Amino acid sequence: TIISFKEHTDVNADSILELSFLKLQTKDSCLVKNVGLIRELNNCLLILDSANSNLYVFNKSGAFVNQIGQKGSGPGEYILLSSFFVDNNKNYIAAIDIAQDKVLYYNATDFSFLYERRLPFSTSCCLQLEDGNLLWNSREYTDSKLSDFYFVVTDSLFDIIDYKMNKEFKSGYTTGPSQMIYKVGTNVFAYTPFDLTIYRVGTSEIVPAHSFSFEGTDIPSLDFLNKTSNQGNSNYLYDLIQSDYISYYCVEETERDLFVCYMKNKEKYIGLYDKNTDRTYNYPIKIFQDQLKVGELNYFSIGSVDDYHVAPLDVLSLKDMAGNGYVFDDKLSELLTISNEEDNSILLFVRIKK
Amino acid sequence: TIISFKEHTDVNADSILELSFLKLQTKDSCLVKNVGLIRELNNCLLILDSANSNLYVFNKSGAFVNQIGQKGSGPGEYILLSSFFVDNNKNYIAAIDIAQDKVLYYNATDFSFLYERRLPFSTSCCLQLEDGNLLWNSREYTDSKLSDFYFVVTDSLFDIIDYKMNKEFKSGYTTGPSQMIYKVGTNVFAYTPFDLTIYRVGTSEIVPAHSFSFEGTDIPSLDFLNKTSNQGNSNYLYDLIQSDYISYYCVEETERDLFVCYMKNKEKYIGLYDKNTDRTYNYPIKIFQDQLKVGELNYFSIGSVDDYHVAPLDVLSLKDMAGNGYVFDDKLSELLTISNEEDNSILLFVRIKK
Repeated sequence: TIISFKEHTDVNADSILELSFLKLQTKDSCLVKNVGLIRELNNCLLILDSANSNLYVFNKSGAFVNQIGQKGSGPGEYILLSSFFVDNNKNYIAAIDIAQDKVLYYNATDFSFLYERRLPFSTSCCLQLEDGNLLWNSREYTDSKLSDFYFVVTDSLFDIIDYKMNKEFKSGYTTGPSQMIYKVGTNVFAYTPFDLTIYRVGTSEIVPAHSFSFEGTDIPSLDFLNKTSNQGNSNYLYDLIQSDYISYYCVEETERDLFVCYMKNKEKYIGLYDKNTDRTYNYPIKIFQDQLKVGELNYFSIGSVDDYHVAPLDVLSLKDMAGNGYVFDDKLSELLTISNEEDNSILLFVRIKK
Repeated sequence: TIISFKEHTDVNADSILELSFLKLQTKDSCLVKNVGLIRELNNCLLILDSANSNLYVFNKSGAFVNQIGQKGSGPGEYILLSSFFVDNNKNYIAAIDIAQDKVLYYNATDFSFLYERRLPFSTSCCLQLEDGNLLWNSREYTDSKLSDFYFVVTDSLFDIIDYKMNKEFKSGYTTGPSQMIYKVGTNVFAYTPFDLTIYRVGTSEIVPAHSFSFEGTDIPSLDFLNKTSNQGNSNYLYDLIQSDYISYYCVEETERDLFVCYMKNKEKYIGLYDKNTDRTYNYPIKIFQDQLKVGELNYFSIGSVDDYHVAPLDVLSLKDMAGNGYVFDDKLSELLTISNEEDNSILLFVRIKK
């Protein structure tokens, strides 16, 4: 049923969470601006830099293994990656290039290029359902039937099996995260920016799994959206941020916990839910990052690793904080002292401790 | 310029042609009903049985090597193959399944399945142009822009580069051969059922290479087609066969010669053109097959092998002819005597001798 988040909590985040840090290796062949998305594969970390659109492979220890494909307009090359996935059998890695309207398939074992196909429709993110069919999101708002739904399930070959979740508010402007589909074991879950509900989505099912409520705020109404968007024609995002409503919200789930980052009154918050105890804890990120002694926490990467939530930290930004006597975490400061000003992000691995 | 075919010729076909025969091996794993299309690849013969839709690999000696994929509705499986091609680099073999609206890619070396994509539009046959782009035929007659052309050139990914050859008469009913695109060296050629002209087709070119004229007959006029087809709605094929016009015509070209099978007044004819001497010879197939001492010659397979035209011969049909004292060719009769009544077709390899 409901996961109620109260505004404040007087419990320190340091006590209820267990931390870990990892330094990513910094070579000319593997420079990283942003850690947009992350996935485990054997004893490696698949990382997508959605700022520069490079797909990299790193090791558990932080060593660079290899790049998956490269940038360019040819076959097997890409311009702007929004997402990727590993098939259930671990044969291929399929990356989605939204700039060139294609899907590129690489080998899951050796990382070489296999083949490329065109995207069947306007979409940014996809995942393989346990039965083998593919769940894609629908980024359409035109005449098309697909424009009246949030997601769509297709077969291996991309022919549409069924359209999923009715989309009332239609617009060219999207507000939520780019990746709004994830896995927990074999089950695939999905969610939308104007419905505080996570649905477990199969080929012939839409069943809610979690619903949220936050004290003193909520998602925008349908009327508020249409008035501030001229029925979908204009960008409501500015007016949305001026209101008391929930501006943005992303969800990452593991076996033990569930983190909910969101925006309200122009400020970033994070709600932690401990599934074992059934307890919620809400923190403004300004408070959250100072309590864990990590300086800045601009965003959480989508994906998790051994049930740990990932958050890349900017080295230079933190080194200046350290230089100004910022009281850092023992293990973070140890890695920060051996890091050059130009080094890639130090990843924060964090979860609810049992 | 023109290749004029006179009705009759009083030169025997036995004198101007050189023959050869090959027996295909007959196992339960490689039963063949029809030899629809044939292509060379290393020292092997790729054969498509378009009657049963099985793609086979045979050896120069006639031994069965392996089947390319198999029949079925799954990934890598097919229902109804119309054509296939080998890429210029000899990496893959791409077969077109018109039943399931997909293209299946297999390995050119080991014959295992690589990947499958959907056909970009209604089409039956394709070939890679020397520059790398793909030439496809257009089997559309609806609203679509592609319905107003005979062929279309697309990139690697299937996006349309340019539409080729204006199609005046539009209909759901097609009269010519299924494969109307071929190679001679690196150049790709194409032709239509109502234009006695072979065009060399590139990405930015339509240049005629050969034009034909036959004594006492011609292709149907545009008016004859529209009257007998109710402006494309009805099947004109019956009325077409009742007329003196050319009912059907297929062309196979090599470096040394060019064979033209066609239909007229309900009877099959064959025009041989010797490029070296610049001489034509026309024969009704009833006369042609008796002159070469081969009994029945129902059809010529599309494709050639070391500049030899291929024609599969039915064993049982010929063995009964032999049983009735038919005066067969020495080498054909030698293979026919060691052939069982149930054995696959004996291929006739024939060309203009130098």
